[PDB]
Amino acid sequence: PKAGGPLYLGRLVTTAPVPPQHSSVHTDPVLLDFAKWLDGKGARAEAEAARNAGSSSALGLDLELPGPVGERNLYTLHARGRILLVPATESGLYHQLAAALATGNSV
Amino acid sequence: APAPFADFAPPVRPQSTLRRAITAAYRRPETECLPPLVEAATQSKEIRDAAASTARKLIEALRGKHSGVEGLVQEYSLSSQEGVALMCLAEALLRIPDTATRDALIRDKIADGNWKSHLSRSLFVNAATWGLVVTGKLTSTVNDRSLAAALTRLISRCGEPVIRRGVDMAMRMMGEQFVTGETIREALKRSKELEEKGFSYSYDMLGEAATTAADAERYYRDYESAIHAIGKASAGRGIYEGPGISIKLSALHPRYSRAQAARVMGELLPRVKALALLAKNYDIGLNIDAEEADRLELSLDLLEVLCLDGDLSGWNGMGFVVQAYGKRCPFVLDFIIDLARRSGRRIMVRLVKGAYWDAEIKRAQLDGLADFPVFTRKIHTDVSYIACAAKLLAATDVVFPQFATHNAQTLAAIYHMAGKDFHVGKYEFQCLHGMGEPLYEEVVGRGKLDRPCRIYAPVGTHETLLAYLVRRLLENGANSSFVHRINDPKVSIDELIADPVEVVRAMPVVGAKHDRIALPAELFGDARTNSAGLDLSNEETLASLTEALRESAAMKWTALPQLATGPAAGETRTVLNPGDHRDVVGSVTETSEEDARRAVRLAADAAPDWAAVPPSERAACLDRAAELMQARMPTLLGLIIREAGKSALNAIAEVREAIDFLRYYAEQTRRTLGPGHGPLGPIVCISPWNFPLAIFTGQIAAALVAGNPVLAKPAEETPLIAAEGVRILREAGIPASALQLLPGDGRVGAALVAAAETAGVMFTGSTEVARLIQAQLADRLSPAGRPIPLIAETGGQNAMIVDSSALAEQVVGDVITSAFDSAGQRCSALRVLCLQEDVADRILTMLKGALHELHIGRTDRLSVDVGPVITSEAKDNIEKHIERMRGLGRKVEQIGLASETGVGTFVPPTIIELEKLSDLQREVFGPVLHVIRYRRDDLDRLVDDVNATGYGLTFGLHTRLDETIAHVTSRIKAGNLYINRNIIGAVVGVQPFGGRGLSGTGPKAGGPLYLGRLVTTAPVPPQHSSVHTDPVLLDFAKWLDGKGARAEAEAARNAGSSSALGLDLELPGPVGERNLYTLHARGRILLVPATESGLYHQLAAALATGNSVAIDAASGLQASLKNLPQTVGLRVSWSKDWAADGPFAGALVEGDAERIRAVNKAIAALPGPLLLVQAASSGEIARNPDAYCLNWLVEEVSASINTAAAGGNASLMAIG
Amino acid sequence: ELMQARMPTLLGLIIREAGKSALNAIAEVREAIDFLRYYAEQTRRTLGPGHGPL
Ligand SMILES: Cc1cc2nc3c(=O)[nH]c(=O)nc-3n(C[C@H](O)[C@H](O)[C@H](O)COP(=O)(O)OP(=O)(O)OC[C@H]3O[C@@H](n4cnc5c(N)ncnc54)[C@H](O)[C@@H]3O)c2cc1C
Ligand SMILES: NC(=O)c1ccc[n+]([C@@H]2O[C@H](COP(=O)([O-])OP(=O)(O)OC[C@H]3O[C@@H](n4cnc5c(N)ncnc54)[C@H](O)[C@@H]3O)[C@@H](O)[C@H]2O)c1
Ligand SMILES: OCc1ccc2occc2c1
Ligand SMILES: [Mg+2]
Repeated sequence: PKAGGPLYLGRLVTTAPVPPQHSSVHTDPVLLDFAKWLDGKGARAEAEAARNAGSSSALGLDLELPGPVGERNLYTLHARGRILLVPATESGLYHQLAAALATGNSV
Repeated sequence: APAPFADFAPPVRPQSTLRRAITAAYRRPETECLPPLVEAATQSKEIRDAAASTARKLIEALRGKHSGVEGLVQEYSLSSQEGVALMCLAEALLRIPDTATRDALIRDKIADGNWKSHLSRSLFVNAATWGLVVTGKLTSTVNDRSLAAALTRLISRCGEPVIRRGVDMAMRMMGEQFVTGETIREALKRSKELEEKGFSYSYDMLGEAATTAADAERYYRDYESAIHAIGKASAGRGIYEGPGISIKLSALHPRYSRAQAARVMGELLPRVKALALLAKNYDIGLNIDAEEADRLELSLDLLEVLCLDGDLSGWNGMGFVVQAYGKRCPFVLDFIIDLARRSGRRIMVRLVKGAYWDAEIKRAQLDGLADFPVFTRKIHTDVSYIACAAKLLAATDVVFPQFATHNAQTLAAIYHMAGKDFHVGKYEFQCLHGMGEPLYEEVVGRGKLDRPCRIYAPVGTHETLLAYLVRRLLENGANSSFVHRINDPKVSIDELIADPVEVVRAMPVVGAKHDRIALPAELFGDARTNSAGLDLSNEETLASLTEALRESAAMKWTALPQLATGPAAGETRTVLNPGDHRDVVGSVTETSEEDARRAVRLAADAAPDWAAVPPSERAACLDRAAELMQARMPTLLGLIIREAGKSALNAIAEVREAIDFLRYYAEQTRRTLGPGHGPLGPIVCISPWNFPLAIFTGQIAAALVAGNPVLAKPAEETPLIAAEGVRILREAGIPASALQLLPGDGRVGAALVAAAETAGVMFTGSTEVARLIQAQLADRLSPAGRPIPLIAETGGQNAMIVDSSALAEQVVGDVITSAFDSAGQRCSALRVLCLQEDVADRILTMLKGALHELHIGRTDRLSVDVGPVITSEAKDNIEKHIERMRGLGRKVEQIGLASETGVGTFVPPTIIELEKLSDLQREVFGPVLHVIRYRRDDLDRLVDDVNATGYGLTFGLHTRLDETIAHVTSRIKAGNLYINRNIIGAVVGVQPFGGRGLSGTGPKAGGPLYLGRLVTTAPVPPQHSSVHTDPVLLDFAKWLDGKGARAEAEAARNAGSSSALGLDLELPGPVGERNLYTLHARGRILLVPATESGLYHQLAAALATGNSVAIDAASGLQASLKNLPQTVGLRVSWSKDWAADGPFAGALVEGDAERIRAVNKAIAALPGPLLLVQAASSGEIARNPDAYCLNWLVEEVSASINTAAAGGNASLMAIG
Repeated sequence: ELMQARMPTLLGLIIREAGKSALNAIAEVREAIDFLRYYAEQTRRTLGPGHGPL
């Protein structure tokens, strides 16, 4: 994560905290479609994990940070891009997909 | 048969001189109200100095002793969101009744994270209220994801100790501060301490705004039980020393309104009398709280009867609030003082400033009224208060003044105005529990000012108190409020003790309106004049309207084929009132198909002369027509009421909409139309019966002002108001050759559509009829060899989604209005209510109770809520649907209809409980609400189900949760969205109206793209641009360059820039609402290319506007799109069977005239939505960069958000 | 606080050791100060017993 930013300290502990201001009201639509698909096949635990990931993801965060006058300093969270998924089990793959899709990524 | 309007709105009683003086001041200009108040409020210099010294002393004592939430936030270093989230968690934990169980959950489960796992209902449902508590700022909706993050963060950081502190704080605030007690017994026990110091109490059981008979009965029994408890505790102390009760009339009847005055006097009055009789027996005060401005005068009729009722004689405990923020206040006081003299009852008069200020501003703006019924500068209310106190203090022998205020300046002014002679019973002050005690502990008692204060003491559970806590917090928490300013270190005591009377006296214009609050007529500023409505709570208006309505029923209304050459002969028949077929409204002469064809030829011959009238002069005709319709509104109302089954309220809205269309299209013309925007030619305007003046006028006005002569074919059911609209337009200067009225049925419409000179068709009506028109036009090409433009605005299957965070009373009101207003005969009407499972039973019970309070009947009575359906055929069609549903086992709730409905065609408002949204097939255009339930996790599937009907007109969402708003509004596909409000009555230029799919081709009526469809070269609409470039368009442009298609790549880049996809505007409108207008992709566009270059141009146009495409595989052009970037490939499909690969949202066609005609026929044959087709030849694509117009490749979406839904207006908290 | 108070001395070292101009040495020390205070504040906003160190 970026130095001098709110995600940094969470990389230095074994369980990351929720950083200040770190949330988003947006839900990835592909995540939503994935959760419905999991629902349909009866993967109830995974569908719940998918919905939870969709909500806790901060993808789409778009903040203005306090700073000097005459400048607008913006901070935004986007998808990483394409995530390599190395699953072992079907449930693990569904959980990995949920995490990656909820954050806007392809896999 | 009863004479039309003979019983329209008779007053409860003849209006006395004193009552008439009240009504005359209702919306009196602010500059006229203030001078007499300044005069009445003037005091000597000695008194003003003494009052200032007293106020300073009170304020110094207040500031010298001035924290619970603030101390918690400080101790745990909480952010604002953490503080709010903590209080929401505490609120939820306090819903666990058993203390040991709650503490176990805290210690073992909550404190160790995973609070979400243990706590159907968002924890944050009331976060807007807690936000006000924590931050002092109101936010209408809740950022539940921010709060969830904050709660996780604070619990993980601080653990059980912070949860414990939050729970204890919330318990204290909700049990002891926001209320005196949870029950009347607890409240009475806690009142002893301050009663021993010289305070008294008035208890508020928090009932308000009954939605159902059962609600009203519950509030009644709560008041009755409280009176017993209060009277037992009073134990003979009497009405001044002892406690009393306060009631709200709105709690005691579900239809407490002027429109239902007869039910109010017959049903509500006896309930108040029974409570008053009990208060009399215990000799306690019973105060009638004051509510919205439109209930003031009605409440006076109850006060009059009660004070004159001999059964209540001997008791002086009847009390009544008057709101000094209201322009009628001094005249109301004159009436009350006189009533006290006549009755011999020493009426207890509570003078307040007023609690509904923001809402009164919004309401007056929405209703287009002349002025506000309240002041708009806070200092005006203060002067009004002091002036009214002077009037009350001169009448203490006949009334008991009660000065309710937390403002130490107001208090001091009155304390000195009242003078040194005091006895208990002369007057008192009042304050709110848990707010006013610090001030009044400097007042009550011989060691202070030795004046008594009555504490208004809310009593109720957490659920009850939270319902309207936002309104109560704004009373003392807005930037202009004394209690906010006392706590502001930047506000000096000198500022707080400023004398409002002398400040107002010295202003350059005494009583000027607030500069930042628009009068309703000025909502749109310089763009245009807002239409004006009528106040159906104003007795003067009701009396004048009664006469105008009766006069309108004595008119010999006719509709004739008004050809350019003059009225034509034809088959003549009467037009009957749908609510009573014995009431003949007028006569219509219908147009022969021969004369319809002749009218088109005359329009074609007249086209150059009308096109040559400059746009500004055409617009001036529309503006003159709007003035004429405004002046004629009362007469137009009467015709609409009788011809179309509309209530007076709905007819007012109908005429306002017509006026607004005229003025909006006039202004849009003045902004856009020039010599190069040539008219299409004769336009056939076919309109529906259900908005028989507004949509009729809108289509015609738009076509005319764009320079097209018009053939106006109104619905066969409602020709009279259409003929009057044409008469008005002709009087306004539209030449007879430019506007021909052709009454008759669908045959006249079809004959007009098929006429060779018809250059465009504007259709509003059913989807099925639009499909027939689409098929008719598919045969046709213009002389230039291009499709005849069709605007086809069609039906809806409109849903509202309600989650567990919505306020049931608000939902039910918006549902009852959206589903059953106009007997559901609005295209926007709510058809499918979707209730989250956890709240569905409660809301459904309330909805059914509200349904049964509707009055169905002939609409020439103000008390009628729901009129008839337009015809027996419509009635039969609706009833067949109801019986089909009933036959499938679905639960059906229906109002019982009165026998008087038998003379017309009525369908009772009906609620049908469905299992799945697929139980519905097509739009049922009647008063039939369907209800489905959904589990929260299935919300996204539900939105899919709503979209799956293929309709896309209006859509409503009731939620407080930002995550749900963002989710639902991003996934729903409808043209008009409404958040936390009803889904009907879209306003021109504010909610540009129209949908997608089976609901419309667009462009939206009342929006900025409309006129551009009615000319051959569309202008650039005002504000129509976007800085955003579609990224797939950009990828396609680079691909084209890589392929060597250099000119096409440049055209693609130009399309990317020219596209207005991503336009996102807020439109001016009333306060307390945000009205947004955005341009999105249409969806999947069918491309029918002929050449590779044509395909590249079509793809560029479609991609630049955000769309995907299905390309006709029969074009043989597959090899032209080899090696597309993946981003473009995702948007591209090839279609061999167009009907299999839809629905499409538009089409682009390349070819010669006969290829275009053939393709247009094949497109018209596709199932489902009418497609907006644009065609061009290969040569046109080469010559004209705008061969395909990007205006028609985007979809307009209007969203109207009620930002007052949380209970107040945050922006207006800064307006004082 | 110590880096702020000793900034003039730190500047001299940074100027001579790392080839920085005075303005860029000021920026260097300021950035160190800001990291210290920012991570301190972010810690006060977030870290609790369950966020164990690596
Ligand atoms: C015991 C008690 C009982 C009450 N009962 C009722 C009741 O039955 N019905 C009712 O409607 N109110 C009632 N009120 C009043 C209302 O709830 C507020 O408490 C009151 O209006 C606040 O006035 P103030 O002197 O306390 O505060 P101040 O801050 O001096 O005044 C605030 C008031 O100024 C007015 N105001 C604010 N901005 C503007 C503006 N831009 N233009 C014009 N006026 C403005 C509003 O009325 C606002 O509430 C009652 C108040 C008390 C104390
Ligand atoms: N999208 C909107 O803005 C909007 C607005 C109001 C009403 N509507 C829809 O209008 C419908 C109700 O109005 P209505 O009952 O008058 O609709 P309708 O389709 O019955 O009739 C509309 C008009 O088309 C005419 N007509 C009928 N058959 C025709 C034909 N074969 N060729 C040419 N014209 C023909 C009628 O005479 C009438 O003037 C509802 O479906 C409602 O949802 C849509
Ligand atoms: O908050 C005090 C209060 C008391 C009675 C009321 O009646 C209507 C609004 C209102 C406010
Ligand atoms: Mg019809």
